[PDB]
Amino acid sequence: EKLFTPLKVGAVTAPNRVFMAPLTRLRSIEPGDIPTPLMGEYYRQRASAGLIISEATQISAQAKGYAGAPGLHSPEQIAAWKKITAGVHAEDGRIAVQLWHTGRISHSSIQPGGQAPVSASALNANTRTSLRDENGNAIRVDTTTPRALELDEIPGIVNDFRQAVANAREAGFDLVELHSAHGYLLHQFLSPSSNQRTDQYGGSVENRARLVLEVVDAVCNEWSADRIGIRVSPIGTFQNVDNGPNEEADALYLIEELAKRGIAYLHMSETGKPYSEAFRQKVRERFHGVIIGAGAYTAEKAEDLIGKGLIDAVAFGRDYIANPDLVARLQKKAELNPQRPESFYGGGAEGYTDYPSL
Ligand SMILES: NC(=O)c1ccc[n+]([C@@H]2O[C@H](COP(=O)([O-])OP(=O)(O)OC[C@H]3O[C@@H](n4cnc5c(N)ncnc54)[C@H](O)[C@@H]3O)[C@@H](O)[C@H]2O)c1
Ligand SMILES: Cc1cc2nc3c(=O)[nH]c(=O)nc-3n(C[C@H](O)[C@H](O)[C@H](O)COP(=O)(O)O)c2cc1C
Repeated sequence: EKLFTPLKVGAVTAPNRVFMAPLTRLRSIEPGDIPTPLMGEYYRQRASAGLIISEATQISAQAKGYAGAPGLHSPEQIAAWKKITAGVHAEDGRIAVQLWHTGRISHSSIQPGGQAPVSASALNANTRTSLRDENGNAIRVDTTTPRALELDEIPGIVNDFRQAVANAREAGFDLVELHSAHGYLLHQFLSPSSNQRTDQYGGSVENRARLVLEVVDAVCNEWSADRIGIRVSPIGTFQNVDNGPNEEADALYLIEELAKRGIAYLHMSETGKPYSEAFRQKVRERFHGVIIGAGAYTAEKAEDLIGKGLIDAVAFGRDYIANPDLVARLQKKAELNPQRPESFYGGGAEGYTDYPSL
């Protein structure tokens, strides 16, 4: 039914509503956190997606928390991405870059100067990140305790998102997705759990949401609201960052503010309690742009919610890892390739560009 109809998402139009979710795969070149042609072949393979959303990409070297995640702050990086976006565009695809700062989800050993990473407050994420061993294989490691950002460092962060956005537009991407979910830097600010500041960036929900909203305004000035999407995970717990004691009302707060900027899309990452339709209707009521749902979605769950007018499209993660031509398969109701989780992270072409199409 509707899953395969067109949808305008800000400055682009997607041929269908089957989006490829951002997927950290950790195959970049170090030093330099540089995308590769292999990565290019991987994204090109999936260009039939209504929209491709790249793996999280550092806005800065300070943003880095995972060995192998690409950056978008250097000329080496921008040139490499250019080629990747070009490839997608040759296949008539569309590609958004998801930008993050990992904040406390990082390790000193991969920070500039071997320093502690930064966050809203000085509290261990109490989870793991992915680093590389001597042989360059991916390994899980306990995260380093962060340094709380000084008040006067915050403008530097906002500027980093702005500049990374300018770089996105230089590199060819059609859109930018702000990574404000999964317990990374923006979310570390949004959450009472990880934010214990007593300055204007802490306390009330308005204070906790200040950083993310200044990023949104900086990047709407820098480019356009029609080019900006944002990913939130506002209900539940993600990598040990919960959403505090009134998560639903605090979500509707941020969503109402987001609406005011008229940005292109709200990408809700789900997944542990499901979203009530009640809540879903409240979101749809407050936000006027494109709504993208993700998190253990099925083609059928997606077809429902869409028809019900509660979301406009769906991003598939794991299914996109394993099915380049996921779009065709969903429409032919074809079987999907088995997933190979042991190669989600790190490595080379095996479990990356070697999943076959129909
Ligand atoms: N850039 C990002 O925003 C980012 C990056 C990575 C993951 N994520 C999200 O964060 C969530 C947490 O993912 P996670 O896996 O890091 O948390 P996690 O490691 O706590 O959960 C992994 C679960 O999967 C299984 N599993 C994981 N590794 C395994 C292994 N080596 N062998 C056998 N079974 C294994 C285990 O049963 C385990 O309970 C993910 O589901 C994903 O949606 C986001
Ligand atoms: C291996 C892997 C890497 C991921 N990387 C990111 C990421 O970089 N940014 C992000 O917002 N979500 C990331 N996610 C979460 C996915 O975007 C997506 O929401 C999730 O996989 C959806 O569930 P599904 O796989 O059942 O479709 C990742 C998930 C997986 C499994």
